[PDB]
Amino acid sequence: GVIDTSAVESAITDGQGDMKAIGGYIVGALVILAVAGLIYSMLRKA
Amino acid sequence: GVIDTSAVESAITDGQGDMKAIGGYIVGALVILAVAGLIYSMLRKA
Amino acid sequence: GVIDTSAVESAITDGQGDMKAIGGYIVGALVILAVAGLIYSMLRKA
Amino acid sequence: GVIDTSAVESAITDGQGDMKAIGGYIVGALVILAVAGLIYSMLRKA
Amino acid sequence: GVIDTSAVESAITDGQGDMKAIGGYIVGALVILAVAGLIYSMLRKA
Amino acid sequence: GVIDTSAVESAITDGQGDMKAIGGYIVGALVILAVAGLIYSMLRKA
Amino acid sequence: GVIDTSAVESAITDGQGDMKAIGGYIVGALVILAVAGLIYSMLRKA
Amino acid sequence: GVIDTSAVESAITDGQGDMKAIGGYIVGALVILAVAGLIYSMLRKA
Amino acid sequence: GVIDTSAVESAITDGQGDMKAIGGYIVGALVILAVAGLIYSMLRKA
Amino acid sequence: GVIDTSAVESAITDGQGDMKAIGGYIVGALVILAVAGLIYSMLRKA
Amino acid sequence: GVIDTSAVESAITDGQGDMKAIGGYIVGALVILAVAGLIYSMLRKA
Amino acid sequence: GVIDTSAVESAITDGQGDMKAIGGYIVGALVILAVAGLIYSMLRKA
Amino acid sequence: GVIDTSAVESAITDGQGDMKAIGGYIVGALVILAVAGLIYSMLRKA
Amino acid sequence: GVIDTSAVESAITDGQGDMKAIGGYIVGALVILAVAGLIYSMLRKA
Repeated sequence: GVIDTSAVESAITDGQGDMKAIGGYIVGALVILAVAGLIYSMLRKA
Repeated sequence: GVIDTSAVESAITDGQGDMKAIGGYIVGALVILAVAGLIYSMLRKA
Repeated sequence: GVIDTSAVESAITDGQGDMKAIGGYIVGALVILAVAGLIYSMLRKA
Repeated sequence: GVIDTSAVESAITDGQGDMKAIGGYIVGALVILAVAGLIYSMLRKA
Repeated sequence: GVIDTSAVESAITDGQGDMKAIGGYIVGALVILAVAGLIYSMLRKA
Repeated sequence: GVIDTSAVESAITDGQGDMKAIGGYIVGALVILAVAGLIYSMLRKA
Repeated sequence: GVIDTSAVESAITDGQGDMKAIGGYIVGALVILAVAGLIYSMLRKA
Repeated sequence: GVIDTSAVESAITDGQGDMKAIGGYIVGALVILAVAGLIYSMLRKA
Repeated sequence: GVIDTSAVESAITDGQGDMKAIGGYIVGALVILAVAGLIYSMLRKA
Repeated sequence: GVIDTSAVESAITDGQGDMKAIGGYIVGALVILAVAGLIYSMLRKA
Repeated sequence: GVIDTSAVESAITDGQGDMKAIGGYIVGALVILAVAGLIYSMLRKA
Repeated sequence: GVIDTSAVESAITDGQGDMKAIGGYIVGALVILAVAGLIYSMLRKA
Repeated sequence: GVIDTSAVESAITDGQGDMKAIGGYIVGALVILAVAGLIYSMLRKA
Repeated sequence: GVIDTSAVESAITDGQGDMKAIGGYIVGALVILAVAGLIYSMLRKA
């Protein structure tokens, strides 16, 4: 479970890499909320 | 208990693999709580 | 005590297998405590 | 100490389960403190 | 030392069971310290 | 060292309990620092 | 049972070496669980 | 199994050293997650 | 080496008890480091 | 693996010290983000 | 290595106590950074 | 191997004491990383 | 097999001492893994 | 070899007692390593 097992594990990390990239949406959620708050503050100042 | 025993043990790990995958819900519980806290912080900032 | 004795020993292990499966509750006790601690940490963060 | 002993151990865990449920108050103590801190922060912001 | 000896050994374990129950105070010492640390963290957050 | 030994150990824990209660001052140090920081923030806001 | 017996024992260890290599999956189970816990902690931090 | 056996064991550790170096990706996973969290926090602050 | 030997062993444990009490300084080293870290965190918060 | 092995390990840490120094860029990423946020706040105030 | 050994160990801790006191500079580094940030915030407010 | 053998073993521990002192660099690695993280946090706060 | 036999046994232990010194690499494997884990934790903290 | 032999054996154990006391340094090696690890953890926390 080291030879073809290592290749299968590498293929699963590359394929399971889609879920980590998608989860990046939740992390960018705080940045989107901060940008929306900054836009609301700029609109209130204007 | 090594010949057909090894095949039975492999079949049980593959079938018992459903419980380990389901338990992944408890592990993703911390990530869901962190995402909810980040969303609440973004809503409070907005 | 090898012929019918081996069959009686196999029947006792299969019947006494219920106590080993039940003891699995104590082992899953640490996992349940870890899940409860993770849920409490997520609630505190939220 | 396996037959009626197992039933006595199961009855003691079910009865001793009251102390584990009560201890849940100490774990919910951190969540209550976090909720009180959030309420104090909201009152200060208001 | 098997007949009345077994009854004397059982009586000594039941009587010596008080020391094992009392020692439970030292084990609950870690839980009390964790509860005190959680209460101090909640007070600091408040 | 179980009979009068247990009573001596219980007396030492009750007497050595003064050091654990005194150490509570270091734990309440974080709460005192948080209260001082909150008072300084309130004075700066005023 | 030393001449052809030694060759038969060597052939059995080489053939029975498949079961030891397969058992390596259970040992790599702890490493996989540690990697999953590290990934969950990184996702919670993000 | 000490003469040419030691050379074969040394060659296997040098060749099996590729799997330990590759596993370094999982260890650097926590550092990558911490860097992503720091970048997200910096973007939210900006 | 059981009569006066037991009294000599008891006297050596009572006299060698000074080294175990002194070693308590190394154990209290972790508590002192934790108290210093808590004081530094409180000073940074203030 | 202690004589020339220690010199080889020291040479690898000195050479592998380039990767730790380079990783310092990710740590200085938070400071750069804080400086950019402070510059943006100063520009908004002006 | 218990008699004069204990005195030598006590002398080394008292002499090696200079390095622990000096390391206190790194711990007071966070307090100095917090004081500098508070002074910069007060200057910006003025 | 007890007379001159003990003196040779003592000389080897004193000479091999250089490797234990050098290994102290890896242990001080965690303290250096913590100091760098504290300096980065202080710079971000400033 | 005691005269020249003892000299041959001493020569074999001195020559076979290379394999024990080389095996020291496997023992230092745990220390290298602990150092790598400490470096990864320091990088994650930074 | 029982009369003056017993006195010679007692004198050899008292004289050979120096090697057992010196070996106490290797046993105290684990305690010294644990104290160094605790000091490093306290420095990292500070």
